[PDB]
Amino acid sequence: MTEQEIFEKVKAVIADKLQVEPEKVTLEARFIEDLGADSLDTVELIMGLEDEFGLEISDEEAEKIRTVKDAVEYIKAKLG
Repeated sequence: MTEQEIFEKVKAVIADKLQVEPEKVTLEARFIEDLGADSLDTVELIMGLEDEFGLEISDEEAEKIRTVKDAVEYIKAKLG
């Protein structure tokens, strides 16, 4: 997958799980400060990424993904 295609899929997952318009899910957006994610949203977002990409993100790694960019970069690195 290209980084662009990963971004598009990540954006879709975030829009769904955090209930925000796709337009607000920019590359630098912070899940908490910019998208208002609460505790339930945080776990739903991680699981959403795991379901969409078929990967496993450890609780440790998850705690480190703060922005859309962090998610995209993490996924692109894992997938190849």
